[PDB]
Amino acid sequence: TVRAAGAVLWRDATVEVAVIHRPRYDDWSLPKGKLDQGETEPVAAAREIHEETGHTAVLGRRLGRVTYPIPQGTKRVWYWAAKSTGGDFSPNDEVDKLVWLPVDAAMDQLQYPDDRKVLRRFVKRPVDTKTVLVVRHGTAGRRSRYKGDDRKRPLDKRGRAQAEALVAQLMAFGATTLYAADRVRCHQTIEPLAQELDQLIHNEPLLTEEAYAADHKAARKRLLEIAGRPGNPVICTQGKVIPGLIEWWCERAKVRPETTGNRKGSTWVLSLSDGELVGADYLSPPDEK
Amino acid sequence: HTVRAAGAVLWRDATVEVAVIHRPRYDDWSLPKGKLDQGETEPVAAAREIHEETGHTAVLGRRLGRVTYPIPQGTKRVWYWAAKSTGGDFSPNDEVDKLVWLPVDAAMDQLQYPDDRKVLRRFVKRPVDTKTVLVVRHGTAGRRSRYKGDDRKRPLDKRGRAQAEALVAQLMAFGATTLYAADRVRCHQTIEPLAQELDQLIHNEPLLTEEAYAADHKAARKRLLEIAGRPGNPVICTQGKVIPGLIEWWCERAKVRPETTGNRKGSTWVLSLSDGELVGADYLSPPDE
Ligand SMILES: Nc1ncnc2c1ncn2[C@@H]1O[C@H](COP(=O)(O)OP(=O)(O)OP(=O)(O)O)[C@@H](O)[C@H]1O
Ligand SMILES: Nc1ncnc2c1ncn2[C@@H]1O[C@H](COP(=O)(O)OP(=O)(O)OP(=O)(O)O)[C@@H](O)[C@H]1O
Ligand SMILES: [Cl-]
Ligand SMILES: [Cl-]
Ligand SMILES: [Cl-]
Ligand SMILES: [Cl-]
Ligand SMILES: [Cl-]
Ligand SMILES: [Cl-]
Ligand SMILES: [Cl-]
Ligand SMILES: [F-]
Ligand SMILES: [F-]
Ligand SMILES: [F-]
Ligand SMILES: [F-]
Ligand SMILES: [F-]
Ligand SMILES: [F-]
Ligand SMILES: [Mg+2]
Ligand SMILES: [Mg+2]
Ligand SMILES: [Mg+2]
Ligand SMILES: [Mg+2]
Ligand SMILES: [Mg+2]
Ligand SMILES: [Mg+2]
Ligand SMILES: [Mg+2]
Ligand SMILES: [Mg+2]
Repeated sequence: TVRAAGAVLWRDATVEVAVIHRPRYDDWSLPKGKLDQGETEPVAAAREIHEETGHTAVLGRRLGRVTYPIPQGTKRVWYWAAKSTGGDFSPNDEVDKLVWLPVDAAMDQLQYPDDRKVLRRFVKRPVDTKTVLVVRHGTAGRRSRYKGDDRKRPLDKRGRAQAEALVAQLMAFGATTLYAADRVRCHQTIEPLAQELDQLIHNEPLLTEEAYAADHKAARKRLLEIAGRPGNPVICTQGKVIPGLIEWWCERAKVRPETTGNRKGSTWVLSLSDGELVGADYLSPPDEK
Repeated sequence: HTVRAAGAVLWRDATVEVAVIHRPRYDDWSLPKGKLDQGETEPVAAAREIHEETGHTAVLGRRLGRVTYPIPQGTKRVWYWAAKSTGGDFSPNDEVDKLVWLPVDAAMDQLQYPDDRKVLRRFVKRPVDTKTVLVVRHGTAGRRSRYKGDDRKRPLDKRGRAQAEALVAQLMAFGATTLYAADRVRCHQTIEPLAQELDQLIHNEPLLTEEAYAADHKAARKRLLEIAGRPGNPVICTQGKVIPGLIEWWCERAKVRPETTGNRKGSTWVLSLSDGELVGADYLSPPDE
């Protein structure tokens, strides 16, 4: 019942991680806290890291889910690896001490078994990763009811709201460059993000459902091309293209999706290290759980 | 006596090429296969033998039936799978000195044994680039009338715990990626050893309990289809009065004939799908039967 998110916030020492002390429970733990209304887990994680540690951070690989019982029902915390991009700590509302420890010492500092389990996930794969964000376009009504060229079918009111809600989510992962398939609804999905970054959306005719249907290899090739460029790209496409591209890349690399889906407005976070896939994390559409 | 063995048509994208192995002990060209070790199931032996004989890691898909042939000791019985290579390189080993990759036509020429040719004929009959849905009946769990608590909480017994452990290698041979269990403790516990191995959560599925299925079998079918449509190879652990019904419905819709059948606790149905359509339904006995 109670949804939360947090992080292993790290910095280059080789790495040190942040362990926080809170007076209420006199505990040592990883920074995390509750989703506010309208936030998704990554949005909440980045926010809570800032509030509890004073550091700005960019989320990378997901580090699984923790659940435990509380007074208000059940607590569920999703965790991310999060690289500090700077900031400074000062005792605040929730937290009065913060220590940066190398992993072995941090393991001994962390008193909850689940936090230790999260830290063990953290060290099991590279954490200095780049991120490709594959997004299914937002809701766009029904083909049946669109009088016009279906390629031009726009987002509906709900999908416009999904597009706005996606900016904070995608920014949590340090999105830098934007790409969309050659359909109105894919471009509109990331046009709020484009404004926020003052970036142009590159058009990708090779990544439409039609194009992929006739040459899937050209599309795979384009994806790796895009992935190879500097930065963390966002690629917004249609439903029939995503599953094929995600399964292809996952089995290549023996990466397993803990969660999975393909809903309108959903995001796959693909984490790469030295060009090799090290995570594939499926995020629900920003207005579903 | 009868010697139990298992193997595969190991293949990769060229459009497929298949692996044909040479063995100095008989100067033969054949498909990778070997004997079941103590307490091993057929699929676990096939995946192991593939790796030992070819150097490749692989994921098993559709079952290709069985062959029997005379040997000095009596009778050799070999079950076969289609298996997609997921990487590795061949190097000469204790059993195999050479490996060649060939298109199917040329493989049929290279394979000197009629029964290997029978198997390769079965392989080309249906698609092999398939997604796999693994439907598992929970392991043994005592009985309802001797359990004091709410029956939803009744746990696996000792034998059921052993079945759960033995399923890990069973389900990994088929490249399980994503985990689901009906809303009963005993279903979760059947896949908890796999969940520990993969370090992943188990999705809870209230629509897939016996009581939900009885009240709304359509919602159960729909939910199965939803799960089967997402990226990855899902494992779904459910109950004895749900499985037959789901498997019969799907086989009857797709006109798929299962070679074997059953519904025992700890058993697995391997459902192979090509473009969303069912192309195989392979019943695997519980790993301890
Ligand atoms: N990772 C954990 N595993 C097990 N128990 C925990 C964990 N973190 C906190 N607790 C315990 O659970 C209770 C609630 O603490 P928790 O930090 O979840 O709630 P909170 O104060 O509302 O903070 P937040 O806003 O950061 O979610 C306390 O008894 C605490 O010791
Ligand atoms: N597919 C087959 N059809 C007919 N005869 C075969 C076949 N494969 C092997 N043989 C022959 O059967 C005998 C036993 O060979 P086989 O490969 O079954 O057993 P093995 O040497 O124990 O190897 P494995 O451990 O791979 O089963 C040999 O004479 C061999 O030439
Ligand atoms: Cl649509
Ligand atoms: Cl077009
Ligand atoms: Cl299209
Ligand atoms: Cl959707
Ligand atoms: Cl039972
Ligand atoms: Cl049984
Ligand atoms: Cl079907
Ligand atoms: F918090
Ligand atoms: F919080
Ligand atoms: F908080
Ligand atoms: F062998
Ligand atoms: F063998
Ligand atoms: F062997
Ligand atoms: Mg907080
Ligand atoms: Mg809080
Ligand atoms: Mg907190
Ligand atoms: Mg908070
Ligand atoms: Mg052998
Ligand atoms: Mg062998
Ligand atoms: Mg052999
Ligand atoms: Mg052997």
